[PDB]
Amino acid sequence: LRCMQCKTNGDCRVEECALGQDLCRTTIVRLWEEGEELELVEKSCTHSEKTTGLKITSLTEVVCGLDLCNQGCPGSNGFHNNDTFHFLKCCNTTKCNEGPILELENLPQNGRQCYSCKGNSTHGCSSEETFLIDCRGPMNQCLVATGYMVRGCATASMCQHAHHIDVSCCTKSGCNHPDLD
Amino acid sequence: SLRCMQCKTNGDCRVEECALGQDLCRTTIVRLWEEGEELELVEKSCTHSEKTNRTLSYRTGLKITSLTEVVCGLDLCNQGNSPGSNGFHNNDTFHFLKCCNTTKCNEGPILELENLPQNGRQCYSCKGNSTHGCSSEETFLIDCRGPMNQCLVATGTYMVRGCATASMCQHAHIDVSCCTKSGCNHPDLD
Ligand SMILES: *[C@@H]1O[C@H](CO)[C@@H](O)[C@H](O)[C@H]1NC(C)=O
Ligand SMILES: *[C@@H]1O[C@H](CO)[C@@H](O)[C@H](O)[C@H]1NC(C)=O
Ligand SMILES: *[C@@H]1O[C@H](CO)[C@@H](O)[C@H](O)[C@H]1NC(C)=O
Repeated sequence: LRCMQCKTNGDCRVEECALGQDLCRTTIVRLWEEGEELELVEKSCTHSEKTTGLKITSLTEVVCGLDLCNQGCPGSNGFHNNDTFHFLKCCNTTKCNEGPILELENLPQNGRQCYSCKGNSTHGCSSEETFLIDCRGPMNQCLVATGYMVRGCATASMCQHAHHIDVSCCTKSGCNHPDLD
Repeated sequence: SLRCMQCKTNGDCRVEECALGQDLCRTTIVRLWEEGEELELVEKSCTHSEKTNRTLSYRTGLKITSLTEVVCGLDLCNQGNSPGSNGFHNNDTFHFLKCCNTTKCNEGPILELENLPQNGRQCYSCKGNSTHGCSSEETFLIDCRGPMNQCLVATGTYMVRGCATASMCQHAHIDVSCCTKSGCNHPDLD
């Protein structure tokens, strides 16, 4: 028996089916969501045989203001600083949250304010380069991490272990002031 | 200031406060028709008419695709871990690599090993190591398929034999030797 074996962007063949493959199949998968319509059609040989993972998505964003400066589980946790933003979402595929992740500049701010800095203790996260920022979105705790030092806004999910490479979190505005670590 | 519907594919569909300089709302519909594929994307956003040519024009990259395939005949043996094209296809494993300039690109497919036709050449096959994996008890003759019509040997400071495309044979160097007539990569011919 010979069937059309054709994927989109795969090998499209006239195929001699294997012994025990007594059927030709054509399948049409259609998908409708907001601002997307997709139709795939595959053909192949098949046989009547009688007889769950997790998804992880991550956004990382860096902003800058100078000229041409951009050149070169079931839970979510993010950290968003004032220069860089990192969010990580993880779901069980049976019941998954496909809601999008918004970049830093689109998150509404939450009212929290935290100090922000990056780099080594003495330079980069001195209290000369450390400045207060408004937190945005779900990152409503103030975070310090050291292992080098980073400060910013964080979600509670990112504060709960706090282990090496250690993190400290606190729930009140300004609480990550540099000589309070 | 201006506010537009901002909607992406699989993304954040918002009502957006546009930037001061953004005087336009954009709606964009991209449609794609290929053999056995139809796609429609709709993205809405804020935009601005930027006048003449934007500074220091544009760029054009390279697209590179690689297929790697392993077969086995044993029971649940695929459990897990446990500007041109060149391929090598062995008897167990197949690796092909295609490279194109996006302006003139060959979107032709890469076919798995079992669907490529035999080309008539036959070469020896083994991988891994002299004592184990490329003994001449573990070295077998195989029919080559598709564009892989050369017999290849390679070794490094590990050894593999198989069928190879001329693209994979045109220089040595971790050393490679190729030959064009059947059986010529026999271990007693190195
Ligand atoms: C996902 O959730 C279902 C119940 O909702 C459970 O039976 C299944 O084992 C879960 N899978 C994973 C990978 O957590
Ligand atoms: C691609 O090829 C065209 C001519 O075929 C050439 O003008 C162009 O510069 C090439 N681009 C790259 C990135 O190689
Ligand atoms: C070949 O067998 C294993 C690798 O599969 C390795 O331990 C062994 O040392 C190799 N033989 C020689 C002579 O290196």
